[PDB]
Amino acid sequence: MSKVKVGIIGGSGFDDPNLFKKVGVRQVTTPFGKPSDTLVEGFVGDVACVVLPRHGKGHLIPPSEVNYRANVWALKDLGCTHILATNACGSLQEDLVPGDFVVLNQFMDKTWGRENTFYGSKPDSLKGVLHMPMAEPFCERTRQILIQAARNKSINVYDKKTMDKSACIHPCVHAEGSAVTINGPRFSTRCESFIHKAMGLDIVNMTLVPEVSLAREAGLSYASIAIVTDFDCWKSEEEHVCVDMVLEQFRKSVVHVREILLEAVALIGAEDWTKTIEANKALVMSSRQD
Amino acid sequence: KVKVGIIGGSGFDDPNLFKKVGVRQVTTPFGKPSDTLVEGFVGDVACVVLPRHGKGHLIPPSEVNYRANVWALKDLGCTHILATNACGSLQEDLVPGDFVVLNQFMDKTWGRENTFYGSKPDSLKGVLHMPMAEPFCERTRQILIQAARNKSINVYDKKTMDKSACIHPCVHAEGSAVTINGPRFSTRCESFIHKAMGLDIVNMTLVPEVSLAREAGLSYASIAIVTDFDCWKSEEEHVCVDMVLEQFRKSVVHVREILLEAVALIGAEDWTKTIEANKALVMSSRQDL
Amino acid sequence: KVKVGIIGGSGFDDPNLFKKVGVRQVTTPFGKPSDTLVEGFVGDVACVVLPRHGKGHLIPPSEVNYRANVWALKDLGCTHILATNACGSLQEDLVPGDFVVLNQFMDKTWGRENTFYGSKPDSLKGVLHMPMAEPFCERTRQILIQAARNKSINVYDKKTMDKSACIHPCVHAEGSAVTINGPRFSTRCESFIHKAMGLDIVNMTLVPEVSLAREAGLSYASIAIVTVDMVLEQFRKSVVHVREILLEAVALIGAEDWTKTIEANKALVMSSRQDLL
Ligand SMILES: Nc1ncnc2[nH]cnc12
Ligand SMILES: Nc1ncnc2[nH]cnc12
Repeated sequence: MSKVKVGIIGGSGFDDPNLFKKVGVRQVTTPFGKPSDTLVEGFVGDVACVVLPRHGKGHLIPPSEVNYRANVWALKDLGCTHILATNACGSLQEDLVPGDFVVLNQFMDKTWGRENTFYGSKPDSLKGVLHMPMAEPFCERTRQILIQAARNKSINVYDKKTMDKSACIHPCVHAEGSAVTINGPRFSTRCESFIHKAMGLDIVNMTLVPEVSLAREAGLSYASIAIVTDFDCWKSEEEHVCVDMVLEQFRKSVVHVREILLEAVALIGAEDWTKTIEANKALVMSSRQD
Repeated sequence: KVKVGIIGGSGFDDPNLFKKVGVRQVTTPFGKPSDTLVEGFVGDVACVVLPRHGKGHLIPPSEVNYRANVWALKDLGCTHILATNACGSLQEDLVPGDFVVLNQFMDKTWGRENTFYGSKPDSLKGVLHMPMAEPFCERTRQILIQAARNKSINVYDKKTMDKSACIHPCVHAEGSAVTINGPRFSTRCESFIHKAMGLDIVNMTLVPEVSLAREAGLSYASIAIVTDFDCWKSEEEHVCVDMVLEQFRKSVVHVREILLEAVALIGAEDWTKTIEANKALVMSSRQDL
Repeated sequence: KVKVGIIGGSGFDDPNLFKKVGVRQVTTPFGKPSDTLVEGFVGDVACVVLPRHGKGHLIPPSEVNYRANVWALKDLGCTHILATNACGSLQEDLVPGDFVVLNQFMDKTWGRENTFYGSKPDSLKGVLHMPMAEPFCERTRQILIQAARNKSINVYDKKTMDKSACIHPCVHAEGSAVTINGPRFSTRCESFIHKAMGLDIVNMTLVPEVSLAREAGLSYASIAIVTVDMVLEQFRKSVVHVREILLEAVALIGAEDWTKTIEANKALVMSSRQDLL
């Protein structure tokens, strides 16, 4: 007890997943404030796991007002070594269809006003200046776990660099992808959606950043599964994103999301992470510029 | 019945549109509006006028209380908001003296309060995710364009008309705006990049005003006033405040004409269904419910 | 005459540019500066030094009080600010050990106090919309470039020289920076997009320092340093070159008359006051 342990952050359409029988419910505080909700601990098989809804169980907290620092820190505090996160998103690409999933490997950040670092010279932060490399922002091993889990659960995986497009059979998990994270709470204009598309981005979401950055700052291995619920608004009027559209597609996909997450947890449990964890901690220390 | 709010930007902080009924100070749950409001009538149509920046222009674009301004107009019972925004052209065919009835934007503002809803005490309870694919009221945009036609001002529609048929000064029937935070103008580097993205104009005051109007269930449309070519051309043509004001002055008369004709045209129609649909859109965007 | 302020970024957290003469710990209407300002002379030219990040580099780019730093310099009587910035390259021709006298930027910062003027209780009353088409002081840029030449450092200008003249290490005579908020570095995706926009370098501290300098009626120019043990040593060498360039630059500034330019800097601030219409 207790390394390794998997934190799971649930977004839209995934506010109150019943992933396992609750063992403990933790009301915690962090040096950066309260988490979105109480943290629920238990087991998937023999693997310690902790579940946390990003927006509160009642989804009363908008993406821009989520205390990403407290959520990640609380997970760290409870002994998590990994975080798996879900993120509802819209597709900016023809090959990414509602019902698909994307194991993101890249992002472009257009958020603001969100506390995005544990470190600084304000009293509300830890002392120091952390300049973390983010060139490939996710934990690669954990990404591959998510993909291998999809395969273990007989869900199609599409890998651009190894398969031709005819092998892109829906619904499928895309083995790579880039996300633009917008601040919200409004969805994009068509003008924004076309610009994002022209930039080469795969999907658009509101919740990926700064969660992914803070996980790394926290010395944790993080990976996102993005649930494609819509085509944003670059296609026809009938295909223009709204809350109803996002929710309806998510409820159709939740079963697969649950399956991937539970299998991913087991697979993380079947491996040693001593060196990777050590390298996570080390990357943090080497990143100190103070 | 219909009641039209008019929000006035740079070069239009004393619109003097009609002859005043009275001046009125209001309070909102989101703070004080930019100034008192002038209430009156255009013909038989109730109209309310609010300068965005205060009558002395002491409030910069990034510090304008757009929530309070928009909520104040809702609270006076406005069904529509017509806005003006001074802007720079990033394109050859949009020249100073022209107007643009915007249909799209790209948002580069930050630090502004851009929603009425949240989980903080200074906001309404709820998580509201408005669709914004086509962010204006289309009926109201078309009324602004018709108003221009009716006041014998040239209308240019790049969808039905060739570039050689562009006669200035003209109202462009569509256009997209990048809204920057201010208060500084753009670098040449920034202007070239916005231009490369395919944006038509640059301004500082469209967003979040347009988004809040939709959140408030109001029909909103903007007329952009081209006062300069930003800074993508030669040095003599690089935007500064004096250039902005000098051109805005020359264009104001046309701006006034369109707005007043627009107010009349809105009042001549029934908006019962549109208003219901406006209200329903808000309700359907509540994810917390 | 003139007085040259120097804002030292990474590598210049605690410089020894001249014999310390005066020490000034000030308080501005916009808060405290990053650290004490150090007074002195380069030859006959009055000079002031201030480390952007503070002596311990405790202060992250996004929490630097740029307003206080610039205002403090203005208050001490500075007419010029020369600034250094450590940066990453986005283009093949810009390599570690190179330098760039910037002439352009694209701003991606947010959350920073970026203007002296506004309606908030602690801003200067007024609305200021400064032109920023060419946001540096051009005479001052050319002084930096000349300073590089006077210290025998290669100068490369892609607009007037063949690629063959790009001999490293070199001062690139023009260049554009994207200024990101930090403190994290860019993802590959972000860098790809910035590069595709045509940006030359990426940094975290240029904006709003350059904007504020202009609002203050000061002449500002920036010398960027393009940046394991061989990288550290290279950066140590870069700092030595920049130190030399700035010293020569202060001398070169003091040798010229700046009456009209200073006047015109001041007139640009007044003509940008929209509230004074
Ligand atoms: N199109 C979209 N943009 C942003 N966040 C989203 N979440 C789901 N769909 C989205
Ligand atoms: N070029 C410009 N940029 C931003 N706001 C403006 N308002 C008028 N011209 C402008």
